[PDB]
Amino acid sequence: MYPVDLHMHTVASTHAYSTLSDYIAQAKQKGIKLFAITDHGPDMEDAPHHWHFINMRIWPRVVDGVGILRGIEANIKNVDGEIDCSGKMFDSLDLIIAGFHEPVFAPHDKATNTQAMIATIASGNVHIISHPGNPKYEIDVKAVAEAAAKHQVALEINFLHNCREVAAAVRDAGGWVALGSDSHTAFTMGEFEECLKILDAVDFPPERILNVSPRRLLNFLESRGMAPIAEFADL
Amino acid sequence: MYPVDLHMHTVASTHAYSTLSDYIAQAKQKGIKLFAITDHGPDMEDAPHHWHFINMRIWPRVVDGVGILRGIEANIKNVDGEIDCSGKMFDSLDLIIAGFHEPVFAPHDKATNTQAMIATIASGNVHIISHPGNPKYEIDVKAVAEAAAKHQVALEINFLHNCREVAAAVRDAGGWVALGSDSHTAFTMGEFEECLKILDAVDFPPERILNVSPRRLLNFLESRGMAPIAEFADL
Amino acid sequence: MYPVDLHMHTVASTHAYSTLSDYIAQAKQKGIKLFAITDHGPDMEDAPHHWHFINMRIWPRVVDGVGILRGIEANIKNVDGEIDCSGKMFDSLDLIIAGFHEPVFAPHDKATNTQAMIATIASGNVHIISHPGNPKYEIDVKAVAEAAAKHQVALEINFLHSNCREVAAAVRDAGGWVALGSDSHTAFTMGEFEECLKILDAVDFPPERILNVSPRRLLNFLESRGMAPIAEFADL
Ligand SMILES: [Zn+2]
Ligand SMILES: [Zn+2]
Ligand SMILES: [Zn+2]
Ligand SMILES: [Zn+2]
Ligand SMILES: [Zn+2]
Ligand SMILES: [Zn+2]
Ligand SMILES: [Zn+2]
Ligand SMILES: [Zn+2]
Ligand SMILES: [Zn+2]
Repeated sequence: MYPVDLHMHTVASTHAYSTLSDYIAQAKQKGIKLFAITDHGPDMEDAPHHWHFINMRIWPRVVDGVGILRGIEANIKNVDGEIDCSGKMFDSLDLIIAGFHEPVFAPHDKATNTQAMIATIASGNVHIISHPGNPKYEIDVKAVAEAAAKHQVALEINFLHNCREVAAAVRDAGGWVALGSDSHTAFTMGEFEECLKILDAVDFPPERILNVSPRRLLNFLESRGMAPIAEFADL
Repeated sequence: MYPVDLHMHTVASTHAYSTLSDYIAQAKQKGIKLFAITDHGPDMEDAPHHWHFINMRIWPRVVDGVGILRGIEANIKNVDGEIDCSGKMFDSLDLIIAGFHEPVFAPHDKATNTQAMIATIASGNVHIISHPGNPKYEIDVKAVAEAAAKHQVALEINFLHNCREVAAAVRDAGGWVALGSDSHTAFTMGEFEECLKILDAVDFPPERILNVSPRRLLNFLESRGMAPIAEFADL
Repeated sequence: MYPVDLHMHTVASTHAYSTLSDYIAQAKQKGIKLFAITDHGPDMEDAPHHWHFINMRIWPRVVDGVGILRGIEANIKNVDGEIDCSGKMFDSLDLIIAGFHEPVFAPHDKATNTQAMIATIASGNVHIISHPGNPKYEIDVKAVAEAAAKHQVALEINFLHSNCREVAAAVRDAGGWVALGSDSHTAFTMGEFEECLKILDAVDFPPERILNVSPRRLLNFLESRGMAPIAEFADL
């Protein structure tokens, strides 16, 4: 179940401990068929240089049968919904996640957090919002889910950095959910058991979970304007 | 012999070249049953962010049968025996090694060094003093061995950064020795054949070498205040 | 063919993604018998600390039958041909590559770039000039190739960082060496020099002046430049 994991971090931050090759190896063993590396965007503390993201265009697409997406976990910078990902960085990347992390955007009033998150969602630049359920950052969950559904952004169901409320808001707003391990070692790759239970409780519809198959996720990215990746044709 | 290595460094410093996964693979190959990663403390040049240590809490305890300890090689900060390890770092770690490294504590007058080391030993915060037999830092030795025995701190017998003196001296003072490779690649993991023969030179008592077994070392840590690690119970 | 690759980068830069062990494993799989790690010199952005280079002296020489050279891709710093490699770094390293990279030396007038590159060559401190064919740094290719032959420096035949026929033909006539280098930033492209090869043959480049044909040829070149012989490689 869910042979896709979309959110993890490499030694590019010292607070992560696994490399691209560790992740490929763990994917192969666990039967994960498609994954994305999404290192923290460069404005954060302990994050890689922006070249880290631009040079991901060099990576192989398929290794040991495992498909590899080039991603970022960009940081929401302001209430205008700007993130620390440049045009050149976008050009090299397949997957844009964005979230709140305190060095870049300190938690503020509910209206502030909400406006920034919705402005990021409305920018058309991001595919997934990471850990929107984080109690550190209070938000209007319903207003966020409705914007995410309108602009076709997935909300993550997801340490160093509200399961039911988000899952139920997405359920009713009609949006996508993305499962992500936020792995900082390859050992938790693809492990998102903690929420699966809640999703079943709130009767979240299986059809709106991106992680169900490589093709469902790739189709979603293509619906968002991504050119088809020919190497993933047999996934 | 000595299936425990307690002092090694990962790519969290650019002057080291191996990852957690490299150390695991090597441990498996060399029959090492328990090991600790002890990356340089954050005040040192070319050392990781403090989050590198806090986030070690996420690591698996046992991989491929090998136990994994979360450590630091802290740098002695000042004559008050302070080290560059915060309380939040402590909370995340099992093993606290500390030692003199030039960028942080420029070697000074004997008395400065000693006030400093014997005071680190006396802080109760430290488990092992790394390469105390290093000529770049002169210290009252017989005396350091006597404080180490008094305070239950092991002295390492041990590039970029006297064996007999320490070995004979710890022998007579009644304290513990800890063997540590100070590996900066996984290739030298578990290799301390150099000082060892100087140990059989002073007829060092077999029962005061921590590395003889995982349980011996783990009981030592527990005696120093560490809660028992449930996953190592069968080690 | 070309069981030697001399130019590649590890996670010591975040714009690279592979470790020493990843390169070892790939060399074995690809039949590479000798390779060098040549991380970006410390003056560049996103480059390691200088200790990254000094401490390479601890590396094993041969792992699983593959020989490992300790290198640097140093940055040309100025028109005096200085590079960001210290005496203590030189003492730890086997192989010295140097090249232009934006943050350290900005592309300037053809004569500036030329003077800087030739002075580096003429320093005697360098074995190989990396991607001299880079269109971002206009040079007098003939004057460079002639300096390189005089001072026994190899020119590389060669995204982020990022004339191939013009370099090879200049080296051909000047009578110098060429070195092949993948400039890998993951181990997946290790030993991969397909692109320029057809053009080397197109210009009748003499194969006897390609360093990479065998480990011994490359090692003999380094010894010729003053490197004490590496005992552990005696059988390569
Ligand atoms: Zn993180
Ligand atoms: Zn995050
Ligand atoms: Zn994350
Ligand atoms: Zn070190
Ligand atoms: Zn040390
Ligand atoms: Zn150390
Ligand atoms: Zn590079
Ligand atoms: Zn270069
Ligand atoms: Zn390079």
